Amino acid sequence: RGQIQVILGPMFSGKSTELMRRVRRFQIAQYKCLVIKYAKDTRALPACLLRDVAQEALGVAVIGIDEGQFFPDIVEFCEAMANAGKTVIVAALDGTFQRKPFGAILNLVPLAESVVKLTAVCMECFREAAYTKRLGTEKEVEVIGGADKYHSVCRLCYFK
Amino acid sequence: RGQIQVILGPMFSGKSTELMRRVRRFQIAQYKCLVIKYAKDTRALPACLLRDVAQEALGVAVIGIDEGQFFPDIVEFCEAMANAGKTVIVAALDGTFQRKPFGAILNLVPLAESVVKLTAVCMECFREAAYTKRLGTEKEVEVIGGADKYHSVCRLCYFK
Amino acid sequence: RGQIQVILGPMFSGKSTELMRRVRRFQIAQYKCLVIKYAKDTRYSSSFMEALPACLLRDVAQEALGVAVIGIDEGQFFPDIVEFCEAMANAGKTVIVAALDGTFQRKPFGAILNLVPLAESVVKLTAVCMECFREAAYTKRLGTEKEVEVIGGADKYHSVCRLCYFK
Amino acid sequence: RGQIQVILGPMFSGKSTELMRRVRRFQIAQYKCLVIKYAKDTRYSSSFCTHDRNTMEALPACLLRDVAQEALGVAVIGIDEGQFFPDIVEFCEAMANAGKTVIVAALDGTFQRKPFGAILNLVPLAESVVKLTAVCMECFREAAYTKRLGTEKEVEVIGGADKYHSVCRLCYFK
Ligand SMILES: Cc1cn([C@H]2C[C@H](O)[C@@H](COP(=O)(O)OP(=O)(O)OP(=O)(O)O)O2)c(=O)[nH]c1=O
Ligand SMILES: Cc1cn([C@H]2C[C@H](O)[C@@H](COP(=O)(O)OP(=O)(O)OP(=O)(O)O)O2)c(=O)[nH]c1=O
Ligand SMILES: Cc1cn([C@H]2C[C@H](O)[C@@H](COP(=O)(O)OP(=O)(O)OP(=O)(O)O)O2)c(=O)[nH]c1=O
Ligand SMILES: Cc1cn([C@H]2C[C@H](O)[C@@H](COP(=O)(O)OP(=O)(O)OP(=O)(O)O)O2)c(=O)[nH]c1=O
Ligand SMILES: [Zn+2]
Ligand SMILES: [Zn+2]
Ligand SMILES: [Zn+2]
Ligand SMILES: [Zn+2]
Repeated sequence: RGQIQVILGPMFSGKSTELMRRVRRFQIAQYKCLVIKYAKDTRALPACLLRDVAQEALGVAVIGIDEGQFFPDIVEFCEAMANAGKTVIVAALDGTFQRKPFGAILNLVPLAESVVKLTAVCMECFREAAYTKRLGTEKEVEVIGGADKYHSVCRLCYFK
Repeated sequence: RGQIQVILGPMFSGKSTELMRRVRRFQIAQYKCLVIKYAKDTRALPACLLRDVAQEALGVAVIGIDEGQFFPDIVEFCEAMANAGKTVIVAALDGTFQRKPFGAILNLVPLAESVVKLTAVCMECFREAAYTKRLGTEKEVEVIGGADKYHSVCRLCYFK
Repeated sequence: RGQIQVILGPMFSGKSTELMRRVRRFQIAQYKCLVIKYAKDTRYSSSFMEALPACLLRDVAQEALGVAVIGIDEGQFFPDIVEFCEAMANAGKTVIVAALDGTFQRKPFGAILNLVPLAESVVKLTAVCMECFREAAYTKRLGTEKEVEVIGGADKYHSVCRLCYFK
Repeated sequence: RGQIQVILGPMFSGKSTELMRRVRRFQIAQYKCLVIKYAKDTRYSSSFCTHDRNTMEALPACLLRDVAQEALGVAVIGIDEGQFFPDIVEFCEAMANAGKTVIVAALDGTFQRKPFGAILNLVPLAESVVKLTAVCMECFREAAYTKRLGTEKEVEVIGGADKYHSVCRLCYFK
């Protein structure tokens, strides 16, 4: 009945597109669905904490979460909802700009029925990209931005 | 450099969404992209024959083809473009409503670097679905339409 | 339920290994399994639950009827691949097929691709290109034989990418 | 050039078979290969097969550093049971950054469905990550987890289907 699926990848790999592909497959079969997005990324409920939308999620069969890395309560929420019989689909970055685990996201992997890591195209050499390189000098993890602030990159380009 | 990727599956499995996900990964990395759709499905560039858009395709790096099953020249076109260095990504039904090969699309498989078959949700029992059942009694292969005319189904529901 | 899974790819892509991985997953969970291999392929690397050589899948239908999971190696060489898989899946067996999608000419190998529309699961594995070492999707024949069926391994064939193929 | 590939899954999902499928693809194309196994897992079902012994280096270890010299001499390195190597991250990154293809089979989770050792730190480092499924040994649906049958509390308890079942979420929780 209930499950957690995780869609990992670097930026620009289409994780949110894959999330919506999966959600729509259920939606066309008449399942009730909810998608949650992280509220501070303004580049289908916005939220900063998943507990903020837990009431609405009780009333659906399928929950999609975009930018899962930003929710500090990702684990508790996904596990509770999957154990209550919901299908929970999470798109998230696996790694920060430092190729370190992004928040609590990887704690989901041992809890998950399905895990995939998508690839992007390296913006610097056009081979396949598994990582995200920050272009500026900000040292904090959370810096909202797109291709003006980040490049998807392969290993060689990450370290160039 | 050139290649053919094929995205197979029944109706309602999100083939065209996956096509666009893959194409957009190249587009954001500044490749020139062209997408082609079958002109008679009205429910990028429309076409009934790929030869008609061959010129525009010569001028891009990445060509996506939606509803590839409907193009009678799909094999010749994809092979020529890939052999000219283009990445050709094709979304198509693998089977008709009779679970027979749809057009010439399966002749791409031995030519292709990548082949995947997506699944839909069975609209009748909600297990995974690999096939498309026609709801009405029309016998002709090409009948354009959505969930009002077809259901994604599993094997058991396909056979009643 | 009743399913067909198809594992495609060129030579040297580990199709037979993937087939056995999938079968063993069921076997360890106490399912009765049978693996069928093409009897004319007597290569050592393509040896060795019930495990049975056949030239026609019908020839071991009696054994196949009494199991839950049937793996078939080198699907492309069985004249009855389509009919057998479909009948077995409709009888409730899980049928897992490893096969070449393409001949040395990159044309469909027998009737194998007619399984695709009947199948719940289809993947195409990759090999390593034996000529440039990028990923390979095709098999190139090394000698001048013109007939489709020539049994052999890396002695007679290479896995290749598109550029090396035409090379 | 170099890369890390990770094959996750519960027990009985065929992770070491997938590892060997991947490594053999390179071996048959004449790459020099080494496969490393965790020395303390002495089960018959986990031992190197004879054909692999004859075509690649196959080495037991309890620390990856202990086979670093051998690993430096090859192009492709496969690691079975990567969760048990405390230096998994350092080794895999060093080797991939020196041009090697590193392929790791590992459990993602312990019997408690918590991260197994340091293994998930590879995920952000890896070019490729898959999670395989097993068959639930209790209800026969797809299984993503491993349940311990006994009452042992320690994470590391070597054993097979006699001590562990692959299970789905429902069977995991009883
Ligand atoms: C790599 C990285 C990204 N970010 C930010 C940048 C973006 O605002 C955001 C990207 O999150 P994503 O999860 O990549 O957003 P998305 O769901 O749109 O992904 P996709 O394009 O694949 O569909 O996270 C950080 O704050 N810190 C980082 O270290
Ligand atoms: C099965 C079948 C479909 N069709 C038609 C119906 C549709 O108009 C068309 C299917 O287009 P698709 O793009 O395959 O349908 P879809 O939009 O549901 O696909 P997806 O979600 O996977 O992207 O093919 C036939 O004409 N004959 C048939 O045998
Ligand atoms: C390509 C090709 C192969 N063959 C033969 C050669 C082999 O005997 C047989 C292929 O069997 P496979 O099982 O495809 O060969 P393999 O063992 O290398 O594959 P894998 O690593 O994926 O398990 O087909 C032909 O007869 N004609 C052809 O055109
Ligand atoms: C789940 C779990 C396993 N182990 C042990 C048991 C085994 O000795 C080892 C796991 O071996 P694996 O190779 O993960 O198990 P397997 O041989 O069933 O795997 P596969 O079919 O995927 O190839 O780890 C623990 O110590 N703690 C745990 O919590
Ligand atoms: Zn690069
Ligand atoms: Zn159904
Ligand atoms: Zn090549
Ligand atoms: Zn179960």
